[PDB]
Amino acid sequence: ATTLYLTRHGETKWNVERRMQGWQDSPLTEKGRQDAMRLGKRLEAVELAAIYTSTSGRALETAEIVRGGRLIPIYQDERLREIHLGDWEGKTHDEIRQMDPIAFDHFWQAPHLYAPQRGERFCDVQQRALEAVQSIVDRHEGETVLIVTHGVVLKTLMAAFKDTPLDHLWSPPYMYGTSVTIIEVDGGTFHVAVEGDVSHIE
Repeated sequence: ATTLYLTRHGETKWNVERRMQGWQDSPLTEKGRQDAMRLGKRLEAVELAAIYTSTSGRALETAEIVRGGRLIPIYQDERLREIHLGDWEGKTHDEIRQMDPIAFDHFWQAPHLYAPQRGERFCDVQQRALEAVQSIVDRHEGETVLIVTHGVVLKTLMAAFKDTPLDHLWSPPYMYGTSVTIIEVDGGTFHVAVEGDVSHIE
């Protein structure tokens, strides 16, 4: 019996610059900080036992803003990093379409067909993120915790919980930054209680 609050960091410079991030990082934008503040307010009542995020700076910032001085430990897990995009990182979409037009199309249109030479495949992400989630519920029996991660990780996770095949990874709902998704873990099973709720952000 564990309650998992899930979300992804807000807007970053590269986000608005439409540059792909992955393992490279970039600071939050003013808007990204406001979104986190607002999410931090919505969770002021939830009795969080802890917070897990990736080792990425943009995720850590969001977590610190959300914790806002509350006595809560923040743990960083590599298994929650965004998909490693290899050669695509730090490059814009237009720039990428110039290099690997097909792979780029598969990425968004046929995820299950995405097979980069050095980057990470979607199932690689889903698998390690699942481990993280499992180790997290293992360490928090009878507790509620928050997980701040990234777009893709969040999506592969939702897919595992919804039992959706990876080819339908990008299916709705869209997962906004700092959106709230709640997963209830009873008897070892994952129940999607709330998905992508974006009130507070409005």
